Amino acid sequence: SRTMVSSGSEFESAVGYSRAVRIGPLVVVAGTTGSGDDIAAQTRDALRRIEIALGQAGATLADVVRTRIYVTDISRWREVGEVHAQAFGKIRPVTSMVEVTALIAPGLLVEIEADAYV
Amino acid sequence: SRTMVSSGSEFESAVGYSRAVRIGPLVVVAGTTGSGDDIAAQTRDALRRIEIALGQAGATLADVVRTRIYVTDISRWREVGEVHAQAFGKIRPVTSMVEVTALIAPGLLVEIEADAYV
Amino acid sequence: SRTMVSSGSEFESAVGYSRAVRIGPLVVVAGTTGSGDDIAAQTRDALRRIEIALGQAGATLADVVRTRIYVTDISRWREVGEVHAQAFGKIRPVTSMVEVTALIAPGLLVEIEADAYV
Repeated sequence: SRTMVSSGSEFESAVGYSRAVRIGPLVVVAGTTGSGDDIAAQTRDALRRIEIALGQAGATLADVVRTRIYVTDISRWREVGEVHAQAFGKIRPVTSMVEVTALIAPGLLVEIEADAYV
Repeated sequence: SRTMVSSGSEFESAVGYSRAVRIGPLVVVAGTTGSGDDIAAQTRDALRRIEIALGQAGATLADVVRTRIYVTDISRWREVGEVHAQAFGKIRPVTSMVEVTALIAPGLLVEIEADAYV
Repeated sequence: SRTMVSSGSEFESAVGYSRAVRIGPLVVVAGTTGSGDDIAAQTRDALRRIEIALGQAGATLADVVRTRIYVTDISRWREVGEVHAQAFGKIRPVTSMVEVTALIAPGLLVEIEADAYV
């Protein structure tokens, strides 16, 4: 039995995708970006939205087994890591962080995916 | 019990990988590129090949819970989204779309992965 | 019941993540880079570390269903493929290989993720 979470955004509309999908104990979360002027704020906001999507799929951050982080400037990995650490210091999912040339819009500095179990 | 799908390509040969693998209800699909001259045609063809690989693993597009899209020019996200939407408007897996510097060959404009359940 | 593997590195410290996590039959492995001067050596070393993390989570390379490979120069895909092939010629998980602008440090030429089942 499959459940899906939508945020009502046009982008989900134009591309045909969900914020989160749950089947069995698996919950997957879409690449998520954040509001905010700088990389730290955007990371916090991206993680807040992941939590919101998770919670609507009956999951919490404690269920997250993997995150994947795309940044436009990996030299700023520490600003991003600090926020990920404040969110996942106990939980400690696996992650990756790689630099990409661009995200969907030029002001967007970080995008985060998540996989959760349970 | 594990089943694997091969397309017989040299690349699978040189790198040692499968188009799709199924164990339990999980089916994972390799990064897939498409034939065609422009981003729309390549997206459609990449999705056709994903379907073919899925079907050989006993799965359909309706089982897909996640896609991940790499593009060489994210300013063309709409051409790609339209095709993803025509394929997944009802199903609505989660996705991500990020721009990369290059794919395996210079004429290749888009690559798509998929995860499916069931 | 969840188990996690740590390597004791500062980076896991700063970012708050695990080398590997297992729940149920799933084992996910973090993006992994390798020591060594050139792309071949770094790929071999990245795969050795994946194996080590897997083994500490009760898994082997034969359980791997997916790898994902980030390289800084995809024109060198053959050097990387040869090593992946020597590791996975029989097993044949699905993969993807894409070029990124940078990894976490400038001398790092390849990063590999893995998903395993069982």
